[PDB]
Amino acid sequence: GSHMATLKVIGVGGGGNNAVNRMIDHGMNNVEFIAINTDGQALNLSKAESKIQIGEKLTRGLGAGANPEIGKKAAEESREQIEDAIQGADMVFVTSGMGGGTGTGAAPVVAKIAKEMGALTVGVVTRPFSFEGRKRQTQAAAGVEAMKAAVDTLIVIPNDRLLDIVDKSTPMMEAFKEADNVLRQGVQGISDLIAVSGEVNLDFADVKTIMSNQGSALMGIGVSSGENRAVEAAKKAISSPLLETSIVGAQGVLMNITGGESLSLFEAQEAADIVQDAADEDVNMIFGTVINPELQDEIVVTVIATGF
Ligand SMILES: Nc1nc2c(ncn2[C@@H]2O[C@H](COP(=O)(O)OP(=O)(O)O)[C@@H](O)[C@H]2O)c(=O)[nH]1
Ligand SMILES: [Ca+2]
Repeated sequence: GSHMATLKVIGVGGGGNNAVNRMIDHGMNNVEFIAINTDGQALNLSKAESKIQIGEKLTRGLGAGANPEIGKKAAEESREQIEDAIQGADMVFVTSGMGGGTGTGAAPVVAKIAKEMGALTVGVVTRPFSFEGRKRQTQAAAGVEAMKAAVDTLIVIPNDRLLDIVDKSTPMMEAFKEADNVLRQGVQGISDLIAVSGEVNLDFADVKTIMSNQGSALMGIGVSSGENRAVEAAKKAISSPLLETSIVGAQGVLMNITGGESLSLFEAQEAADIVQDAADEDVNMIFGTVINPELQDEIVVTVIATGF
């Protein structure tokens, strides 16, 4: 009697659906993708197997014209279709760009529906670039607050952080792929945790304990080899330049270390200590270990931090 958790990733609005499209291209297994949009033109280009056009009577098939009230009403008008799409989910990631009309207004409705169905509900959203102006930022902030009230856990990516990782020539689409990686690697990290029985095993119940009704979250993965690999991988897992919520102040952590047969007890301690020292709190750790004999010198550290 084993459990196989059903994970769904739901893009809401333009940015959320483009993140979904790029995740589908990258390849993702045992995850169902759902695309939700008012904009029928964009929805027709989605690569997701489940598409939900919301608000057609309201927008005549256009987007929401930057009006979050239209996104919200569109989603409410389509509650039954959204429910049907979520059915069966054990975990739902709702991804959306805040500041426009559809994501800002509809993404919190989608998240609330998922949570009401008992699914562990994680939001992964962007805040707009400052160059998009104060009004867009203020609308986005109201969306972020509505998301907080509707999810178990929330990861916010301020788009301005992308300006910290580009040079003057980095293509915009390349920068967007870096933001996509936050979602994709968090999903993959949970998927991998569920699929393998670890030598010290963590499972979906541990994910639920760390993430259910917690507020802000960090989800990261680090990979390193050679000398100091465990410390370096742990540092990478907790240190993304793109996150509003850093590791500092976390009081709950799920941490998994995967390595080959050379994985040492000492380096597992070193990695665990990096995470708790950076948190600078009494951290309640759920610690796991997977020995993958295919691996030679690589170590992979996965962190989920909550409790801020
Ligand atoms: N990082 C990232 N941000 C995006 C992307 N598309 C849109 N955005 C951001 O998301 C916000 C809302 O845009 P959009 O999702 O198209 O609006 P909506 O469809 O009305 O929800 C914009 O103001 C941008 O800050 C994307 O592909 N990547
Ligand atoms: Ca497992």
